[PDB]
Amino acid sequence: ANKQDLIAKVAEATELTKKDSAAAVDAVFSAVSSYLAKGEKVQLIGFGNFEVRERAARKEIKIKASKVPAFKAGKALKDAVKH
Amino acid sequence: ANKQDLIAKVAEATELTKKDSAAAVDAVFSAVSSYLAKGEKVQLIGFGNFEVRERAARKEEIKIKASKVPAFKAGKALKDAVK
Repeated sequence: ANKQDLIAKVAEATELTKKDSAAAVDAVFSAVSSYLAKGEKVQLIGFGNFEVRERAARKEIKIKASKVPAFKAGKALKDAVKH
Repeated sequence: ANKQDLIAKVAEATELTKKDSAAAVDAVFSAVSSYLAKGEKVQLIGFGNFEVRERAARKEEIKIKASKVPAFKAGKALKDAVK
């Protein structure tokens, strides 16, 4: 699925217009991105948590340190996917 | 930041009332969960991809079956935003 498919599902679920649904989807992921870029934790009860984690440089090949925007799924999501 | 903060961002960014914004945010994450539960990837350009990955099977000898788990792979825009 893609963003436009998500938008269509949101519209169908809420009966909001596709136009409002699209603005809402874009605002959600813009907001998560911005909070992560500010180095905040994003906790979404019933879904999971986004947080930037540091990955150390590794060592012929050398990988530099990185800041990885990472996701930890909640139990509700892990359960649904596994079943 | 948490779900309530995202809802505030949605209402601020969109035409939507606070109650409609909350419905919209919940519908977004319910939709993502519904796709992953079905085993379908969710690709969001300019944010990242939600995927379903294998958990390794492991080891009277006994085998714990391989499982499916949710995963997130940040996109280039998000990674650059964080770094």
